[PDB]
Amino acid sequence: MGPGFDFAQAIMKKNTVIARTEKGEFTMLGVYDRVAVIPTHASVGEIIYINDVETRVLDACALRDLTDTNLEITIVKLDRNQKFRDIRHFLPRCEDDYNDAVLSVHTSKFPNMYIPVGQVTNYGFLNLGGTPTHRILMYNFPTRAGQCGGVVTTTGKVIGIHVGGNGAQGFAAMLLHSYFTD
Repeated sequence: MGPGFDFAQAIMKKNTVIARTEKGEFTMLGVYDRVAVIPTHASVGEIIYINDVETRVLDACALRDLTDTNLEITIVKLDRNQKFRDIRHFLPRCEDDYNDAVLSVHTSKFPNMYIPVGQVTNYGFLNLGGTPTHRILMYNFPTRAGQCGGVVTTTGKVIGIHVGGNGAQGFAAMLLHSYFTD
């Protein structure tokens, strides 16, 4: 509808796949080469389905901060025959608050879904499903099951992936440039 949705669509159309684990279908953001991210509660194993094709997992790393606190981001390297467009230059370098973000989801349940979520707070600590979690972004939208893995963008920036909600608010794990240096 406007330039926020423009940037979100440009990321969805080239940098997402549908990931299926034994815990469900997730929006999965591809970052560069064969490297993608997904919520850690997806419980990635040795094999994953990528757009319904059986795919070997070459590496999976559940990130934690240097306090040994959950970040709810798993970095996955896929045995895929095709690279993702490199989008690492759209990742923030530091923790921050944002205005006027969009949450974008693409699954079998919710194809081509875009939600203007508005202002994003650097929330910090969250007890997420009973797990102490850091680097949480919060937005005041009543987000639902089906949305986990959804991408949170502003114009020019890819800032997080949706990891939960409480019925009134939604919560994303931050993406930082420093997670994807090689």
